[PDB]
Amino acid sequence: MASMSKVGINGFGRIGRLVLRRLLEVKSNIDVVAINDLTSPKILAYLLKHDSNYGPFPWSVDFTEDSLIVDGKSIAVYAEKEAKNIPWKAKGAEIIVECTGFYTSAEKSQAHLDAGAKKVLISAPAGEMKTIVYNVNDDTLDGNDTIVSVASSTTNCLAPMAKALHDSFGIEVGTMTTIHAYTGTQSLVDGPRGKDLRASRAAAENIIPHTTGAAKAIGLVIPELSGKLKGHAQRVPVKTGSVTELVSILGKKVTAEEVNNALKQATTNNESFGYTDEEIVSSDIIGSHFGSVFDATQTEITAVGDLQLVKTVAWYDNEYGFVTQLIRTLEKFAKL
Amino acid sequence: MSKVGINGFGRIGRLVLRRLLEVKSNIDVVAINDLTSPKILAYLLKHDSNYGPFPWSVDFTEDSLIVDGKSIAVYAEKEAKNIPWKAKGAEIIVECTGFYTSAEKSQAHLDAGAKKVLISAPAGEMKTIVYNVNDDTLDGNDTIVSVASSTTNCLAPMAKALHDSFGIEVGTMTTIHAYTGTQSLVDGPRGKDLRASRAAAENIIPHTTGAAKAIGLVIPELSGKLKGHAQRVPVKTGSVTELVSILGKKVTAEEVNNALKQATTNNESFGYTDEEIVSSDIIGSHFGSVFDATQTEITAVGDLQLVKTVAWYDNEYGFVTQLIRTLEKFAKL
Amino acid sequence: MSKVGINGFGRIGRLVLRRLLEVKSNIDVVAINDLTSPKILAYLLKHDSNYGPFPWSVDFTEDSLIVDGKSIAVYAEKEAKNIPWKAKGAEIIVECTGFYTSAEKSQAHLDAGAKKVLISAPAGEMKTIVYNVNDDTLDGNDTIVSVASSTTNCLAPMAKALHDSFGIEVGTMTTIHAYTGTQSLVDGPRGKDLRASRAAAENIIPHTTGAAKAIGLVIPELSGKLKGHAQRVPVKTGSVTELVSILGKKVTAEEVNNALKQATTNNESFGYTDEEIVSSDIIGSHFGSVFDATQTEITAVGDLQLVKTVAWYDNEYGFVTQLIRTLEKFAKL
Amino acid sequence: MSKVGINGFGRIGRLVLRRLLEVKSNIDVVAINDLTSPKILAYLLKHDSNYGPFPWSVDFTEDSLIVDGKSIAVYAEKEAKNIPWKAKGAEIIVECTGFYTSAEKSQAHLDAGAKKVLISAPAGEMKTIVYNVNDDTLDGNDTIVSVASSTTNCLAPMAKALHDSFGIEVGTMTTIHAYTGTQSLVDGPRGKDLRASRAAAENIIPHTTGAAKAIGLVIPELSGKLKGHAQRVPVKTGSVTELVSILGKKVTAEEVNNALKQATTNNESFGYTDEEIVSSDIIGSHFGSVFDATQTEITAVGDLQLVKTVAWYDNEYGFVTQLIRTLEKFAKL
Ligand SMILES: NC(=O)c1ccc[n+]([C@@H]2O[C@H](COP(=O)([O-])OP(=O)(O)OC[C@H]3O[C@@H](n4cnc5c(N)ncnc54)[C@H](O)[C@@H]3O)[C@@H](O)[C@H]2O)c1
Ligand SMILES: NC(=O)c1ccc[n+]([C@@H]2O[C@H](COP(=O)([O-])OP(=O)(O)OC[C@H]3O[C@@H](n4cnc5c(N)ncnc54)[C@H](O)[C@@H]3O)[C@@H](O)[C@H]2O)c1
Ligand SMILES: NC(=O)c1ccc[n+]([C@@H]2O[C@H](COP(=O)([O-])OP(=O)(O)OC[C@H]3O[C@@H](n4cnc5c(N)ncnc54)[C@H](O)[C@@H]3O)[C@@H](O)[C@H]2O)c1
Ligand SMILES: NC(=O)c1ccc[n+]([C@@H]2O[C@H](COP(=O)([O-])OP(=O)(O)OC[C@H]3O[C@@H](n4cnc5c(N)ncnc54)[C@H](O)[C@@H]3O)[C@@H](O)[C@H]2O)c1
Ligand SMILES: O=C[C@H](O)COP(=O)(O)O
Ligand SMILES: O=C[C@H](O)COP(=O)(O)O
Repeated sequence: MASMSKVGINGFGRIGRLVLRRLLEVKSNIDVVAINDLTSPKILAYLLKHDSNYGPFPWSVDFTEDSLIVDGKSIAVYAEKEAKNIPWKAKGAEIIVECTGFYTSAEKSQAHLDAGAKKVLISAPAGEMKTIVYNVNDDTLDGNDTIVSVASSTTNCLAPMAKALHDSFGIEVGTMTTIHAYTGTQSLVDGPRGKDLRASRAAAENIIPHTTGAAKAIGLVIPELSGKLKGHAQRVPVKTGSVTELVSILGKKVTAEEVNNALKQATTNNESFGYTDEEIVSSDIIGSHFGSVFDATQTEITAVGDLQLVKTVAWYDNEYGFVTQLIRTLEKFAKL
Repeated sequence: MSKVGINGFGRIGRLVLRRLLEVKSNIDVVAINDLTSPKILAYLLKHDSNYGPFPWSVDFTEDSLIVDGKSIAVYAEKEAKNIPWKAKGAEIIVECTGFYTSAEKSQAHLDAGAKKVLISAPAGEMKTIVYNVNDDTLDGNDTIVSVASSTTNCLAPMAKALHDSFGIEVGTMTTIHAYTGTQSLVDGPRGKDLRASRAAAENIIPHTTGAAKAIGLVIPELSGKLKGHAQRVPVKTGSVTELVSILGKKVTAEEVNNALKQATTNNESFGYTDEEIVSSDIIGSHFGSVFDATQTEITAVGDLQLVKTVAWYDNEYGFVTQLIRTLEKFAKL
Repeated sequence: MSKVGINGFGRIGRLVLRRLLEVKSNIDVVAINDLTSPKILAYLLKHDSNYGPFPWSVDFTEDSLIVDGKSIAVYAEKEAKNIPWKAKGAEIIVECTGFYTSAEKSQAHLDAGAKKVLISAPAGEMKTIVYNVNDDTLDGNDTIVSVASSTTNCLAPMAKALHDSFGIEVGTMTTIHAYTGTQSLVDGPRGKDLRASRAAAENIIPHTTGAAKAIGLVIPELSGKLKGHAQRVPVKTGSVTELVSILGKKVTAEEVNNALKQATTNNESFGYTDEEIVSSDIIGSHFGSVFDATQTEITAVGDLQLVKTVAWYDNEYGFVTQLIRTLEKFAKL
Repeated sequence: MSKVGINGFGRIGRLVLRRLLEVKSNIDVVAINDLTSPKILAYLLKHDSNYGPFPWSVDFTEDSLIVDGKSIAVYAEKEAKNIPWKAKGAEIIVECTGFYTSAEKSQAHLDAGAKKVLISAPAGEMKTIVYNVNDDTLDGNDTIVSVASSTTNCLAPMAKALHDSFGIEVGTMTTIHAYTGTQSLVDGPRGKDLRASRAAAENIIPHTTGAAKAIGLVIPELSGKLKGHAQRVPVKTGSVTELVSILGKKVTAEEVNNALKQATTNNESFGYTDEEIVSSDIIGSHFGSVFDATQTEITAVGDLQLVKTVAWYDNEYGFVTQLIRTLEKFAKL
């Protein structure tokens, strides 16, 4: 009848918790049987139940000394720093959803397979492996894949828009800036944050320039654009909800309307990628069930003779919206 | 001339006084006009959420402020024609209310006893000055002038240099900009601008600006060659402008930055930094604009080249420092 | 009965409609009056910075909103006496503008052909209702009624519960309160209240509230026995109230917590928690007040005892749940 | 003993150095220990989100900072017992990591060859010091001492004045407190304080503090007579403490305020205001506490009387000014 794959989550963080929320929301056939993090079940249960961005959890949440009990289903809880020591076989976890931020390579995520898992989907960029943005390149997946990435939230915002432009007009070259909600990689107060000096600064009190590979590594998702895009971010003080701008030279001359029509078609019957003509703002994207929502109000054609710059803008809930992509990619990946 | 009125003792109006005092200008602020009591303008001048305690004594009477022992009269006239500028002999008006941003509207100050007007904002087709870019275009004959937006003072110095070094054939800007008094505290009507109605401290808010569209008033060769907009975000002040240009020659990142370093050298209006700074590091800047070499980006594919150049600006104090520079000169011609 | 008009389609006005459709009220909102166009009101209704998108369809015409298929008139009359309520037979007016907070002012809606008025704010010495504290004082002869402030709906059930069980001999209240529309986005005049002139999202701002001073309107036996104020702080919504009381009885923490839990049992207005919640956990509460057992504190030396009790409340939606409970009762009398 | 080491070059550690140079102290900071490179510490000192550019020059080598042209050694030892303090002769350690908050734990600094420790936080039953309250208790043979929290530095001088003038029979404190490094940028594990795991800049978060409970260490006669806790809120620094006391005498507001004014006179640690300030007006304060006459409140029902007294504090820089006063005395015993 139905494919009932068994899933473990490594890192029950902002993304790891929303992975469970979303799986339950869509009545997915996957069963989350295990969770690994660095803390007790009490603390994970508190964090699951009460959420500063998405509000109370829509299901019952309890804990024992070794487990979460979520809508009456037990989920084992482990606390292993090192993934080779995670006992994934004890509850039969075959596809690990890897969200700790510390295993973003084939060699590192390998430890999940040494531990007895069968596959791993990485919730972040992970070098030169298969990297999937759903409804842009998920067809490249097949039965032989064992470690896969879904890139960043910014790649999931960028890829759909860039794909549509490429397919319709060509992109000669382009540059991206995402005005991006602050995340857990930043700092609450001015203090050391590894090697990235700017990341050390109080994230709710500054505009902080910040580097991102969403553009530079786009060719993993859209091969014909390898080397053609660059970009960065500015981290700003909103808790989630992000916007991505892109300034392109296209392969032909365009009008605003024409760009917008082409994107509209591309969003039609597309559960991953949305369209809006409304004068929305970042908080309106919070809880979005898209990876990306193209905003036709922000389209801008600048032109002098045959020279033409095209600016296109796309919103994304870098938290929940990404996660809806991650889950779509996970449902497909899990049944191969 | 050295007798000045401030109309609109707001964020910008109060800082104007602070900067004049700070640089010991031989300009005298003799009179102020807002919509409220001297007691409230005193509290506001004395206590600033962004820049701290006023660095001088502030006291009030029923009809005036006492600021470093100097009397400044305070009027509450909604309409500019009703302001008794003549009373204390106010010659040049610094227009910081937002309601008199045209030649015809700011004319009301002239009709009321003033000679010149300097508008703290874009003001249509009018002489519009970024200091150390086109301040040489001002003469004795000028009565009413503008110093554009803070965004224009960030963008213009950067644009001048790029144009002079390499030429800009076309370009589009985005300013990631601190929230201002034109936005809302809570979701609620704010004229026809739908986005401006949204809670400014809890949102990234796209917002129009003509800093790029009206750049031709400041840099005539760039007329019609630029476009842009803003993203208002939740910082109280401190902003940053990104320009993506197609230039007139091939360039390297080192090449772009050296030309900027050059243009910023002995330039009290336009600074340079190669440090990994952030918006709060720009608060209290004495520049109109600070080009940031660390964010320079060349995207090249063949013939085709895109060039991202980024400058910081304190949209409040920094802009003001440009406004005084422009004012001091305007008062002498 | 049945048919309702809203004056002031703001934070509270909009949420009134949302709570009404959420609970599938027989009450029918037939007209809305504000100062702006249907387009803007539609935009604001569709898109909410604190509760997300509106759960129903929202469209408009030049003179109306169309919400979940149902047409609702929009009027733009600044003086209540001119609102044409008789056109759609608006009987009960929900007064959420903040400009008609007295019997004298709100009776204008009656002059405009409404039958009753429910004011969403304190409004002097008139009937004043916190649901499930004193809604039993309502009768068929009440024509103008207040539901006080959000802060009042927070404090009252906490204080009733204390008064009944142990007695409050004297007390003082402090609410750490989300910022509102009455405060300032940037430093600038906000009437005569100096502190409210300061930037709401960048400051802790002391603020007066009448919630405790006027508590005798809801709990007569406490009249004149409480005082209090607010420290307005940078959260968009969600608030918390501390009451420090001298009781008429020696108590333990557990004893105080049992009495509160009993008072919250089967109480749709008044909730209980012993979880380590924070303000955003209350956003979207269906209660006027939620007592927090975790923060209860008994300080004693001999027979001198201080008791601190604390209650959360979503001063936007939580309060509105109370305003709608009051409204549906008002209309069946 | 003019030679000093800093452990924890964080928010407090770095401001400790800012302040010593601000007051031209003859204390000599010779070594710093933390967990990171001199590059990163130099950046953090140069550029500060709350207080802006360091007023003196800042460079670095692969094992040192160079501050105002003067060399400071930089170690990276996570266990204080391994810090080579004898290399450059650091005889007094200013312990600002938060991991050494007891005599047991800070004894390590003495094992590592230093002679005294001054802990920038509460640290159990040890000599704990609020400057201009109990710095008379410091003694030649004290080797490990505390300056408690900044909240203790806000509370204690207010309670001292009240105790001295009227007696405090019993009292309870609530501080409305800026967020700090012990909280979280996003929702996630934060040891075993559940509330501490919550986004600090998007929530009002209750949080325990022993300021009141451990006041007996600073004012022996108030031992056991106070309790309290904090509400952590989204402002970056700048905090306020409320205290509700039952006093030993019957009093008016003018009387309380006048007592407080007398205690603040010529007191470099304890300030006074009747101005209508807000939190950002305390950022940069050179007091440990500034008492605010405007929020004084007497609640009375015959015999019974509650007194609410409120004091501001810059939990970072203000506190630091007290830490430095105490350090300067300590080095001369
Ligand atoms: N905006 C976003 O938040 C966002 C969007 C897209 C992708 N991502 C990616 O997803 C991953 C997680 O992001 P996040 O914001 O949820 O981080 P987070 O800190 O919110 O969550 C990380 C979790 O992992 C745990 N952890 C840390 N090291 C661990 C280890 N060795 N083993 C097990 N658990 C460990 C932490 O306790 C925490 O609960 C990152 O790779 C990030 O780039 C984040
Ligand atoms: N804040 C910035 O970033 C910034 C930067 C550059 C330029 N400006 C420009 O300067 C002007 C003022 O900006 P702001 O941010 O200080 O605005 P603001 O809202 O802080 O201040 C406006 C002031 O003018 C007063 N006012 C309003 N109507 C008036 C009238 N009819 N007569 C007298 N006074 C009146 C208000 O009471 C207030 O004190 C605007 O045109 C704006 O575009 C602002
Ligand atoms: N936000 C809260 O926490 C809260 C909680 C409880 C009660 N209240 C009370 O509810 C009332 C409104 O609060 P709010 O936060 O919704 O205010 P708000 O400013 O969000 O909305 C007021 C609305 O009324 C409109 N308005 C102003 N003058 C008007 C007039 N003459 N005619 C018609 N409409 C007019 C405004 O345009 C706006 O849409 C106030 O009395 C307030 O005390 C507010
Ligand atoms: N910020 C305030 O409001 C405030 C006020 C008064 C007292 N304090 C106290 O002072 C101390 C520090 O507070 P803060 O806000 O500066 O914290 P912080 O996190 O900003 O500073 C801590 C510093 O210590 C370093 N550190 C951590 N572990 C270490 C170790 N094992 N060895 C050496 N260095 C280490 C960190 O890298 C960081 O630079 C705490 O005890 C705190 O209670 C803080
Ligand atoms: O305590 C007062 C109310 O809850 C909110 O008041 P306001 O919205 O009128 O400022
Ligand atoms: O009140 C200030 C305290 O001393 C600081 O507590 P903290 O350890 O959370 O910074």
